[PDB]
Amino acid sequence: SMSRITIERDGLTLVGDREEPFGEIYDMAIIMHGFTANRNTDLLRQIADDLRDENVASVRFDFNGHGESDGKFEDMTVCNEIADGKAILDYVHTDPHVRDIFLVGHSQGGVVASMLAGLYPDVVKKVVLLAPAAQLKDDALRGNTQGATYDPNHIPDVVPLVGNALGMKVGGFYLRTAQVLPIYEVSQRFTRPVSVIAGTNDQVVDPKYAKKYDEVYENSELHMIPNADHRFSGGYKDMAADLTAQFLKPAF
Amino acid sequence: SMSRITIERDGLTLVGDREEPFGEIYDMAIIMHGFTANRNTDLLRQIADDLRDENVASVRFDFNGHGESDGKFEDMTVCNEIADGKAILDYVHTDPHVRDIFLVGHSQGGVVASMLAGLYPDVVKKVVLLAPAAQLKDDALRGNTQGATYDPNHIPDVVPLVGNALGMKVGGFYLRTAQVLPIYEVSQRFTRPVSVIAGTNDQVVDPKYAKKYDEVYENSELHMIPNADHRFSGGYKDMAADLTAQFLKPAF
Repeated sequence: SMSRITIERDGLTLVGDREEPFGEIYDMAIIMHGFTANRNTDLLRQIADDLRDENVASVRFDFNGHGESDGKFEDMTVCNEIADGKAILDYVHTDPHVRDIFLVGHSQGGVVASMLAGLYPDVVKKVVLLAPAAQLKDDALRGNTQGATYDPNHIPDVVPLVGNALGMKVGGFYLRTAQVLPIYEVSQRFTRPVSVIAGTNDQVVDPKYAKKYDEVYENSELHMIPNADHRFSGGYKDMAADLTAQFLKPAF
Repeated sequence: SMSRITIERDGLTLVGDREEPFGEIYDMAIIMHGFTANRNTDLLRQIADDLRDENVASVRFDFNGHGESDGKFEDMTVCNEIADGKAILDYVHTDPHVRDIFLVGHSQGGVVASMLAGLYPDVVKKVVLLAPAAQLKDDALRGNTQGATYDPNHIPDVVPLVGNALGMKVGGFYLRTAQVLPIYEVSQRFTRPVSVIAGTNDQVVDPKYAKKYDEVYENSELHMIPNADHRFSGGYKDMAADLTAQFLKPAF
């Protein structure tokens, strides 16, 4: 809670945590979580700790409709998470302590990070995508979003989620905008270094989406972690976080 | 002020006016204004009055960052005006007085209306676009937005506007998202009737953009008003409003 910070976007308060190394000037990563997740998952905290140990600061915010941030979950879209992203980027870019700016996204947060970097290719220095969930578009086009089914041509107002997200309702506007989201076209505009990290045992997002990111990016590396799952659980967390810190290390 | 209504979108209050014919059930048009304009221009009020006289209700809201609505102008994007649009559409679609739903947009409001209808092609019944400002994308790609110039590959935080909008600052995120906005691709998804209205003497938006809307739409009509300007000023206001009311008339 010592690390707690907040910013505003359109009248919504976004709640985050700021982690800094010793010393008053540093590079800064913006770390983005996924669909129904929050800013304090094990993986995101591990990334932040590994970055700090590397003299790289970080902020991680709950997207609107998630965690401690304002907004109903059903009012969240990928587009207004990109807007949340833009507000965080403004906060970081105008911060007097910062040198370079990195984007790190897991799952749907990797889509937000990749599109945001495509819109700010002259400002963001590097990107790390961890199992970025570009499948969310094909999922919405098919009428199946993480097990919840619906007619993709008569999308209801809200769609009840199933499984772990039982009780939660995704907005129809989330699904309608997902169907037409130009994920790779916008993301492609980022020509600076990208590292794409994905588990060979990812059952939630087909690793072909991570492969396609690596194909369209001019300057990228692909890291397939054998046997890792979508969440990078257990021992895989350390592997994914290590690769993330590797890519963003200051090179002293 | 008797007609005054408000709704919320993401913590922002949007202020509008609701105009109803006699009788408790009616079709309902959502009327959208343009860049730096507001909900009460002569043309938009004329459209609303002509619709009312036709037994068609209407709402017209100030977009975020405009008129009496919340938000700084520099925080406005076309994407969060589409989100404003979605919130208005929810308010109309759940209103117990409403039969069918129409979208009417002038200038940038025609872009918001066309993209919103492309995202709700099963809900919106008809669309009227008045000089829709699809040029805003090419303008941002060229680095010239209504006379204000900037490097389109190093877009600053905000760009001061010139001329009538002197004192106002458009956000860099407005310009960055404008550059990649899939205007015609999303709008094309609407296969229901569209009427595209444009003045042959339009100096702000090249009428080739209105022609392209008519080409890509499956079910459209194009009305070129000889000598009319972009605002549909003076005697042209009545002509544009008449054509709008024509297209949306109930056919009794």
